[PDB]
Amino acid sequence: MKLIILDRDGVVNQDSDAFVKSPDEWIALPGSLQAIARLTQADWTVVLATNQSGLARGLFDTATLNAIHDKMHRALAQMGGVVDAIFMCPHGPDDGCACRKPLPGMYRDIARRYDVDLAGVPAVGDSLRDLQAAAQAGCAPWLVQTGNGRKTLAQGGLPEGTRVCEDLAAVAEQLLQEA
Ligand SMILES: [Mg+2]
Ligand SMILES: [Mg+2]
Ligand SMILES: [Zn+2]
Repeated sequence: MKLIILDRDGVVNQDSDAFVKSPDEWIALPGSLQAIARLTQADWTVVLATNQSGLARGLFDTATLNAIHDKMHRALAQMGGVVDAIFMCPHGPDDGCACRKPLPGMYRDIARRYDVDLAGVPAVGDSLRDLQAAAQAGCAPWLVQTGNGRKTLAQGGLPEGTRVCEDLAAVAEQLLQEA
């Protein structure tokens, strides 16, 4: 198999200062859905690992979150792309869970789901906590410049060997060039 793990806000869809709280607030970033479609057609398994503290904060309920992902799924499907699974942390910053990035919980759950070693698995994020979670779990971190990515890059302290791309479309192009 060829696994790739993606953060959601700031990588697939536009981040929001106010949280993404409804389907209308979920807006794909240019090229991101097409990027997923390319990887899908090249036989990659694409999985999300996303912090969704909006649930713990009571900003929206699981029905609404499922509707957001339904919107994503439909948009991707028409392009021939598929997200195989969504791993998500519903907790807030001080809720003491195992799954909130930068903890590696979700990445560990993904490894268990597919029964794989995460060595060399690309994990794409826009925030330092994405890179740290992925690196701790054994992945190869990739940082995009959408979302929080420019700030993350500027602040440094990235895991050694983190690769930097302008957006998810550029990441997919690089993976497929180097295939
Ligand atoms: Mg993000
Ligand atoms: Mg672009
Ligand atoms: Zn959690």
